[PDB]
Amino acid sequence: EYKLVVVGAGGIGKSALTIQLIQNHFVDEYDPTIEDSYRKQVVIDGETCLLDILDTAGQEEYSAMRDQYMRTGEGFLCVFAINNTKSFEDIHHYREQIKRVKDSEDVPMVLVGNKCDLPSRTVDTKQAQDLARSYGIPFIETSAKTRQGVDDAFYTLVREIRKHKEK
Ligand SMILES: Nc1nc2c(ncn2[C@@H]2O[C@H](COP(=O)(O)OP(=O)(O)O)[C@@H](O)[C@H]2O)c(=O)[nH]1
Repeated sequence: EYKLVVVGAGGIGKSALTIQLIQNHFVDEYDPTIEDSYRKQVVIDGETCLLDILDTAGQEEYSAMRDQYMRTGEGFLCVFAINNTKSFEDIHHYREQIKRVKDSEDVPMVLVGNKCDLPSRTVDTKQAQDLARSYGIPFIETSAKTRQGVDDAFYTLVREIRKHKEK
């Protein structure tokens, strides 16, 4: 199973994106070794995927689990909101923490600019493309409200993980 982690500042749509992905892609699978014989699973681009959201503020200011999410995750959606400059400024620290915890210079990641439906844009596409280029990763704009780009962001992350697992 591919282990995907959605990371970013609070209030940017991480939960909204993940819920929309599950809604579109969950299936009920027959498994007679499980108690009730059926389990829900998310399948993305033919791969069974596990999904987790990493917040560090709010209730998660009190959590002991940040580094554990980073060690377990195999690929990361690094999310900001296009109407939240601070959330964009927060990206670098998240990426640096992931790289430090995983002790790897090759961590599958996709940069995601959410809320692209909103007219109040303070982070330009070019700013985000430049950041993604520096990191060597894809950038995609999404809206959980209108659904634009949501599947594409996760499908792209799955391909990034697949390439990493190949070699
Ligand atoms: N306009 C708009 N609002 C969104 C979008 N995604 C999330 N929201 C709203 O942003 C707020 C925070 O979303 P949430 O999923 O709780 O963010 P989280 O803290 O990152 O998990 C909620 O009121 C959502 O309805 C989006 O793409 N567009």
